[PDB]
Amino acid sequence: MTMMDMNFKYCHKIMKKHSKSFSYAFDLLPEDQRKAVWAIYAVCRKIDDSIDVYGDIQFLNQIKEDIQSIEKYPYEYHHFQSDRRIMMALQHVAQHKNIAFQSFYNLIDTVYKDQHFTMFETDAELFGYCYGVAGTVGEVLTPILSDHETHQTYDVARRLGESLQLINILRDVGEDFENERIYFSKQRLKQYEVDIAEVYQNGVNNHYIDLWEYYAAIAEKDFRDVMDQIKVFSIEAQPIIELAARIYIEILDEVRQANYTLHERVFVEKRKKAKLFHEINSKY
Ligand SMILES: O=C(O)CC1(CC(=O)N2CCN(C(c3ccccc3)c3ccccc3)CC2)CCCC1
Ligand SMILES: [Mg+2]
Repeated sequence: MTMMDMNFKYCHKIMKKHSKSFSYAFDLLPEDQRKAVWAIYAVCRKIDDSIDVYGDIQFLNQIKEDIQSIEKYPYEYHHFQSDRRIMMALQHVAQHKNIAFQSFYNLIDTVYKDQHFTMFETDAELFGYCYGVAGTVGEVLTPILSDHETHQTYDVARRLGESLQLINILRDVGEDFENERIYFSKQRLKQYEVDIAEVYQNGVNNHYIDLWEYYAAIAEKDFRDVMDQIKVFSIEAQPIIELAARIYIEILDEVRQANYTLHERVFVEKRKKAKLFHEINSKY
Protein backbone atom coordinates (compact mmCIF):
# COMPACT_ATOMS: atom_id res chain seq x y z
CA MET A 1 0.00 0.00 0.00
CA THR A 2 2.01 2.92 -1.29
CA MET A 3 1.68 6.70 -0.87
CA MET A 4 0.24 6.82 -4.42
CA ASP A 5 -2.39 4.15 -3.48
CA MET A 6 -3.47 6.35 -0.55
CA ASN A 7 -3.84 9.40 -2.88
CA PHE A 8 -6.08 7.34 -5.21
CA LYS A 9 -8.03 5.92 -2.28
CA TYR A 10 -8.74 9.45 -1.14
CA CYS A 11 -10.02 10.39 -4.64
CA HIS A 12 -12.26 7.29 -4.52
CA LYS A 13 -13.68 8.36 -1.11
CA ILE A 14 -14.59 11.76 -2.61
CA MET A 15 -16.34 10.14 -5.57
CA LYS A 16 -18.22 7.51 -3.42
CA LYS A 17 -19.35 10.33 -1.11
CA HIS A 18 -20.67 12.73 -3.72
CA SER A 19 -22.16 10.50 -6.45
CA LYS A 20 -23.33 7.01 -5.57
CA SER A 21 -24.48 6.29 -9.13
CA PHE A 22 -21.22 7.24 -10.91
CA SER A 23 -19.32 5.57 -8.18
CA TYR A 24 -21.38 2.38 -8.59
CA ALA A 25 -20.73 2.21 -12.39
CA PHE A 26 -17.12 3.40 -12.91
CA ASP A 27 -15.87 1.36 -10.01
CA LEU A 28 -16.54 -1.66 -12.32
CA LEU A 29 -13.75 -0.52 -14.66
CA PRO A 30 -10.38 -2.36 -14.67
CA GLU A 31 -8.11 -1.06 -11.88
CA ASP A 32 -5.90 1.45 -13.80
CA GLN A 33 -8.94 2.97 -15.58
CA ARG A 34 -11.09 3.35 -12.45
CA LYS A 35 -8.21 4.96 -10.52
CA ALA A 36 -7.78 7.46 -13.38
CA VAL A 37 -11.50 8.14 -13.25
CA TRP A 38 -11.49 8.71 -9.47
CA ALA A 39 -8.62 11.28 -9.78
CA ILE A 40 -10.43 13.18 -12.62
CA TYR A 41 -13.65 13.13 -10.65
CA ALA A 42 -12.03 14.34 -7.46
CA VAL A 43 -10.30 17.26 -9.21
CA CYS A 44 -13.61 18.31 -10.88
CA ARG A 45 -15.45 18.10 -7.52
CA LYS A 46 -12.81 20.24 -5.75
CA ILE A 47 -13.16 22.83 -8.52
CA ASP A 48 -17.00 22.72 -8.10
CA ASP A 49 -16.66 23.17 -4.27
CA SER A 50 -13.75 25.70 -4.27
CA ILE A 51 -15.66 28.98 -3.82
CA ASP A 52 -17.27 27.91 -0.54
CA VAL A 53 -13.95 27.19 1.22
CA TYR A 54 -13.25 30.85 2.25
CA GLY A 55 -16.03 32.42 0.19
CA ASP A 56 -13.92 33.77 -2.77
CA ILE A 57 -11.68 32.66 -5.65
CA GLN A 58 -8.44 32.01 -3.69
CA PHE A 59 -8.58 28.28 -3.49
CA LEU A 60 -9.87 28.01 -7.07
CA ASN A 61 -6.83 30.00 -8.40
CA GLN A 62 -4.49 27.56 -6.49
CA ILE A 63 -6.24 24.57 -8.06
CA LYS A 64 -5.80 26.16 -11.51
CA GLU A 65 -2.07 26.84 -10.85
CA ASP A 66 -1.61 23.20 -9.72
CA ILE A 67 -3.12 21.98 -13.01
CA GLN A 68 -1.00 24.38 -15.04
CA SER A 69 2.14 23.07 -13.23
CA ILE A 70 1.24 19.50 -14.22
CA GLU A 71 0.50 20.53 -17.80
CA LYS A 72 3.78 22.50 -18.24
CA TYR A 73 6.06 20.09 -16.22
CA PRO A 74 4.40 16.70 -16.07
CA TYR A 75 7.54 14.92 -14.68
CA GLU A 76 8.82 17.47 -12.15
CA TYR A 77 8.19 17.30 -8.46
CA HIS A 78 5.68 20.01 -7.48
CA HIS A 79 4.73 21.48 -4.15
CA PHE A 80 1.00 21.68 -4.86
CA GLN A 81 -0.83 24.66 -3.47
CA SER A 82 -4.30 23.13 -3.28
CA ASP A 83 -5.18 19.50 -2.44
CA ARG A 84 -1.87 17.61 -2.69
CA ARG A 85 -3.32 14.08 -2.66
CA ILE A 86 -5.61 14.84 -5.57
CA MET A 87 -2.98 16.75 -7.61
CA MET A 88 -0.40 13.91 -7.17
CA ALA A 89 -2.92 11.36 -8.51
CA LEU A 90 -3.84 13.68 -11.39
CA GLN A 91 -0.17 14.16 -12.21
CA HIS A 92 0.23 10.39 -12.19
CA VAL A 93 -2.68 10.03 -14.60
CA ALA A 94 -1.18 12.76 -16.89
CA GLN A 95 2.13 10.91 -17.24
CA HIS A 96 0.20 7.90 -18.68
CA LYS A 97 -2.63 9.62 -20.59
CA ASN A 98 -3.14 12.59 -22.93
CA ILE A 99 -5.30 14.86 -20.74
CA ALA A 100 -7.23 17.72 -22.37
CA PHE A 101 -6.02 20.49 -20.06
CA GLN A 102 -8.04 23.21 -21.86
CA SER A 103 -11.14 21.27 -20.84
CA PHE A 104 -10.22 21.66 -17.11
CA TYR A 105 -9.64 25.38 -17.82
CA ASN A 106 -13.10 25.67 -19.43
CA LEU A 107 -14.60 24.05 -16.39
CA ILE A 108 -12.74 26.41 -14.04
CA ASP A 109 -13.91 29.42 -16.17
CA THR A 110 -17.53 28.27 -15.81
CA VAL A 111 -17.02 28.24 -12.00
CA TYR A 112 -15.52 31.78 -11.90
CA LYS A 113 -18.62 32.90 -13.89
CA ASP A 114 -21.02 31.28 -11.54
CA GLN A 115 -20.09 33.76 -8.82
CA HIS A 116 -22.05 36.41 -10.81
CA PHE A 117 -24.68 34.01 -12.10
CA THR A 118 -27.48 35.46 -14.02
CA MET A 119 -30.19 33.28 -15.47
CA PHE A 120 -29.90 32.06 -19.04
CA GLU A 121 -31.81 34.07 -21.66
CA THR A 122 -32.03 31.17 -23.99
CA ASP A 123 -31.56 27.45 -24.19
CA ALA A 124 -28.36 27.95 -26.20
CA GLU A 125 -26.92 29.60 -23.03
CA LEU A 126 -28.19 26.76 -20.84
CA PHE A 127 -26.58 24.21 -23.17
CA GLY A 128 -23.37 26.28 -23.17
CA TYR A 129 -23.36 25.94 -19.41
CA CYS A 130 -23.88 22.13 -19.58
CA TYR A 131 -20.83 22.02 -21.85
CA GLY A 132 -18.85 24.19 -19.43
CA VAL A 133 -19.67 22.17 -16.36
CA ALA A 134 -20.01 18.63 -17.70
CA GLY A 135 -19.22 18.30 -21.46
CA THR A 136 -15.67 19.45 -20.45
CA VAL A 137 -15.43 16.55 -17.93
CA GLY A 138 -16.51 14.09 -20.70
CA GLU A 139 -13.66 15.45 -22.86
CA VAL A 140 -11.21 15.00 -19.96
CA LEU A 141 -12.41 11.31 -19.51
CA THR A 142 -12.22 10.43 -23.19
CA PRO A 143 -8.60 9.05 -23.32
CA ILE A 144 -9.41 6.98 -20.23
CA LEU A 145 -12.52 5.41 -21.74
CA SER A 146 -11.36 4.78 -25.32
CA ASP A 147 -8.37 3.08 -26.91
CA HIS A 148 -7.89 5.45 -29.81
CA GLU A 149 -9.54 8.84 -29.50
CA THR A 150 -10.98 10.47 -32.57
CA HIS A 151 -13.16 13.54 -32.75
CA GLN A 152 -16.27 11.20 -32.53
CA THR A 153 -15.10 9.80 -29.22
CA TYR A 154 -14.85 13.30 -27.84
CA ASP A 155 -18.21 14.24 -29.40
CA VAL A 156 -20.05 11.29 -27.76
CA ALA A 157 -18.37 11.78 -24.34
CA ARG A 158 -19.15 15.43 -24.42
CA ARG A 159 -22.82 14.84 -25.29
CA LEU A 160 -23.05 12.18 -22.57
CA GLY A 161 -21.62 14.76 -20.03
CA GLU A 162 -24.07 17.42 -21.02
CA SER A 163 -27.07 15.13 -20.95
CA LEU A 164 -26.11 13.87 -17.45
CA GLN A 165 -25.96 17.51 -16.39
CA LEU A 166 -29.36 18.21 -17.85
CA ILE A 167 -30.71 15.27 -15.84
CA ASN A 168 -29.08 16.69 -12.64
CA ILE A 169 -30.86 19.97 -13.37
CA LEU A 170 -34.21 18.25 -13.77
CA ARG A 171 -33.70 16.27 -10.50
CA ASP A 172 -32.54 19.27 -8.48
CA VAL A 173 -34.99 22.00 -9.49
CA GLY A 174 -36.14 22.64 -5.90
CA GLU A 175 -32.75 22.47 -4.13
CA ASP A 176 -31.26 24.71 -6.79
CA PHE A 177 -34.14 27.20 -6.35
CA GLU A 178 -33.34 27.35 -2.55
CA ASN A 179 -29.75 28.21 -3.51
CA GLU A 180 -30.95 31.00 -5.71
CA ARG A 181 -30.31 29.18 -8.92
CA ILE A 182 -32.65 28.49 -11.81
CA TYR A 183 -31.22 26.76 -14.87
CA PHE A 184 -34.25 26.62 -17.14
CA SER A 185 -33.94 29.42 -19.70
CA LYS A 186 -35.98 32.67 -19.49
CA GLN A 187 -37.22 32.04 -23.03
CA ARG A 188 -38.59 28.61 -22.09
CA LEU A 189 -39.99 29.70 -18.66
CA LYS A 190 -41.82 32.56 -20.48
CA GLN A 191 -43.12 30.31 -23.26
CA TYR A 192 -44.57 27.72 -20.82
CA GLU A 193 -45.78 30.42 -18.39
CA VAL A 194 -43.85 28.99 -15.50
CA ASP A 195 -42.51 30.80 -12.42
CA ILE A 196 -40.25 28.57 -10.30
CA ALA A 197 -40.78 30.64 -7.10
CA GLU A 198 -44.52 30.23 -7.69
CA VAL A 199 -44.21 26.47 -8.29
CA TYR A 200 -41.96 26.08 -5.22
CA GLN A 201 -44.64 27.86 -3.05
CA ASN A 202 -47.78 26.29 -4.55
CA GLY A 203 -46.97 22.89 -6.07
CA VAL A 204 -46.63 21.62 -9.61
CA ASN A 205 -49.26 22.48 -12.26
CA ASN A 206 -49.62 21.46 -15.88
CA HIS A 207 -47.47 24.25 -17.35
CA TYR A 208 -44.56 23.20 -15.04
CA ILE A 209 -44.93 19.54 -15.99
CA ASP A 210 -44.92 20.46 -19.66
CA LEU A 211 -41.70 22.64 -19.25
CA TRP A 212 -40.01 19.84 -17.31
CA GLU A 213 -40.94 17.20 -19.93
CA TYR A 214 -39.72 19.45 -22.72
CA TYR A 215 -36.16 19.29 -21.29
CA ALA A 216 -36.54 15.60 -20.25
CA ALA A 217 -37.24 14.75 -23.87
CA ILE A 218 -34.02 16.56 -24.95
CA ALA A 219 -31.96 14.57 -22.40
CA GLU A 220 -33.62 11.33 -23.53
CA LYS A 221 -32.97 11.87 -27.25
CA ASP A 222 -29.34 12.80 -26.48
CA PHE A 223 -28.99 9.58 -24.42
CA ARG A 224 -30.31 7.46 -27.37
CA ASP A 225 -27.85 9.22 -29.63
CA VAL A 226 -25.04 8.31 -27.20
CA MET A 227 -26.15 4.63 -26.95
CA ASP A 228 -26.19 4.33 -30.77
CA GLN A 229 -22.53 5.49 -30.74
CA ILE A 230 -21.41 3.37 -27.76
CA LYS A 231 -18.74 1.53 -29.83
CA VAL A 232 -16.44 4.60 -29.87
CA PHE A 233 -15.52 3.55 -26.33
CA SER A 234 -13.26 0.61 -25.32
CA ILE A 235 -15.04 -2.76 -24.95
CA GLU A 236 -14.51 -2.74 -21.17
CA ALA A 237 -16.01 0.77 -20.77
CA GLN A 238 -19.03 0.21 -23.00
CA PRO A 239 -21.25 -1.68 -20.47
CA ILE A 240 -20.08 0.72 -17.73
CA ILE A 241 -21.01 3.80 -19.68
CA GLU A 242 -24.22 2.17 -20.76
CA LEU A 243 -24.98 1.53 -17.08
CA ALA A 244 -24.10 5.09 -15.92
CA ALA A 245 -26.48 6.29 -18.56
CA ARG A 246 -29.38 3.92 -17.79
CA ILE A 247 -29.31 4.87 -14.16
CA TYR A 248 -29.63 8.58 -15.10
CA ILE A 249 -32.43 7.83 -17.41
CA GLU A 250 -34.07 6.15 -14.43
CA ILE A 251 -33.67 9.34 -12.37
CA LEU A 252 -36.20 10.93 -14.73
CA ASP A 253 -38.73 8.22 -13.80
CA GLU A 254 -38.00 8.66 -10.14
CA VAL A 255 -38.87 12.35 -10.53
CA ARG A 256 -42.17 11.64 -12.36
CA GLN A 257 -43.15 9.04 -9.78
CA ALA A 258 -42.49 11.58 -7.09
CA ASN A 259 -44.84 13.94 -8.99
CA TYR A 260 -41.95 16.34 -9.84
CA THR A 261 -41.65 17.40 -6.22
CA LEU A 262 -39.55 20.46 -5.68
CA HIS A 263 -39.10 19.58 -2.01
CA GLU A 264 -36.85 16.51 -1.96
CA ARG A 265 -34.03 14.93 -3.88
CA VAL A 266 -35.19 11.76 -5.57
CA PHE A 267 -32.74 8.84 -6.24
CA VAL A 268 -32.42 5.37 -7.78
CA GLU A 269 -32.13 2.84 -5.01
CA LYS A 270 -28.87 0.89 -4.94
CA ARG A 271 -30.76 -2.41 -5.48
CA LYS A 272 -32.39 -0.93 -8.65
CA LYS A 273 -28.94 0.01 -9.99
CA ALA A 274 -27.87 -3.64 -9.58
CA LYS A 275 -30.95 -4.68 -11.51
CA LEU A 276 -30.16 -2.35 -14.48
CA PHE A 277 -26.65 -3.73 -14.65
CA HIS A 278 -27.95 -7.27 -14.70
CA GLU A 279 -30.24 -6.24 -17.63
CA ILE A 280 -27.40 -4.54 -19.52
CA ASN A 281 -24.74 -7.13 -18.80
CA SER A 282 -26.91 -10.00 -19.97
CA LYS A 283 -26.53 -8.41 -23.42
CA TYR A 284 -22.68 -8.10 -23.06
O1 LIG B 1 -25.39 14.76 -6.99
C1 LIG B 1 -25.12 15.74 -7.67
O2 LIG B 1 -25.31 16.90 -7.32
C2 LIG B 1 -24.60 15.48 -9.06
C3 LIG B 1 -23.95 14.12 -9.24
C4 LIG B 1 -22.61 14.20 -10.06
C5 LIG B 1 -22.88 14.43 -11.53
O3 LIG B 1 -23.99 14.14 -11.93
N1 LIG B 1 -22.01 14.93 -12.43
C6 LIG B 1 -22.33 15.09 -13.86
C7 LIG B 1 -21.07 14.92 -14.69
N2 LIG B 1 -20.40 13.74 -14.15
C8 LIG B 1 -19.25 13.34 -14.95
C9 LIG B 1 -18.29 12.30 -14.33
C10 LIG B 1 -17.02 12.73 -13.97
C11 LIG B 1 -16.09 11.86 -13.47
C12 LIG B 1 -16.44 10.54 -13.35
C13 LIG B 1 -17.69 10.10 -13.72
C14 LIG B 1 -18.62 10.97 -14.22
C15 LIG B 1 -19.39 12.71 -16.32
C16 LIG B 1 -19.09 13.45 -17.41
C17 LIG B 1 -19.10 12.93 -18.67
C18 LIG B 1 -19.38 11.62 -18.83
C19 LIG B 1 -19.66 10.86 -17.73
C20 LIG B 1 -19.63 11.38 -16.47
C21 LIG B 1 -19.78 14.20 -12.88
C22 LIG B 1 -20.61 15.26 -12.12
C23 LIG B 1 -23.66 13.55 -7.90
C24 LIG B 1 -24.82 12.61 -7.58
C25 LIG B 1 -24.96 11.98 -8.91
C26 LIG B 1 -24.98 13.18 -9.85
MG1 LIG C 1 -28.03 21.27 -10.75
